[PDB]
Amino acid sequence: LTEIEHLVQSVCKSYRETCQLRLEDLLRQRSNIFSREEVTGYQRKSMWEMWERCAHHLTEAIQYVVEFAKRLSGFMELCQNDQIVLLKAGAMEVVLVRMCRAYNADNRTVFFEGKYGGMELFRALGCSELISSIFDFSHSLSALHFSEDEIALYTALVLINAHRPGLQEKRKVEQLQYNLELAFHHHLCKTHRQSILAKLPPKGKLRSLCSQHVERLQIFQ
Ligand SMILES: CNC(=O)[C@@H]1CCCN1S(=O)(=O)c1ccc(Cl)c(COc2cccc3c(-n4ccnc4)cc(C(F)(F)F)nc23)c1Cl
Repeated sequence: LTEIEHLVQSVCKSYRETCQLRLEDLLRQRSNIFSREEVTGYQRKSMWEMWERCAHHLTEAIQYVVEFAKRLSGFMELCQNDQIVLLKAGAMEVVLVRMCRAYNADNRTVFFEGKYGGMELFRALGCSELISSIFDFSHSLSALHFSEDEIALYTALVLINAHRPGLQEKRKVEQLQYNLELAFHHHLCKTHRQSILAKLPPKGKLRSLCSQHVERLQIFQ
């Protein structure tokens, strides 16, 4: 009881403290859309330049997720090895989930460098299939109309995953995961939102999208 509802409020607080982007700013900026000439500007950048600027933005978003982990009940009590394994496996997946907040399903645009643009803005990356899959993924997640509280609890579980290969204190991650699931399940049951569980994307889907070009990021500043 009591303890579960306390865990729920602690995870929702850690999340709100560690957002890269205030929801109210993303929503207010939805009318601020890149011009054709601004899009053409992005489409003529070199593949290298466009990967450099996307790598920089991904790194910045990852730092806010590392701060989420630091503030998450139980995380900083796991062994250093397991903290590193969970972040390395989970941090980019949490960025991908956080990005459905910055996605406008009404015109299929995403917040990027101060305005909203469609997937054709990212043409110079030369990975149009991946961009289209990230847009498709965000479209599907946007459709759950997550509360900030639901996003907090869901992203806590994306991170605290006792099946990540290379964990050394597997039983201690399982104990923290189990408490987070009881927290998530209790919140959804109480709000009558338990139908969203069957709509959450498979873990293999988050993996493949978030890791398809990991080796490449190393060569960007
Ligand atoms: C919304 N505001 C922001 O500042 C966002 C939050 C997250 C990143 N920034 S953003 O710059 O504006 C930004 C906003 C929208 C878009 Cl669609 C991109 C582009 O996305 C990606 C492009 C290329 C590769 C991506 C990739 N990846 C890396 C290695 N293998 C896969 C993973 C991811 C993902 F994070 F997992 F989704 N996105 C990727 C960026 Cl960068």
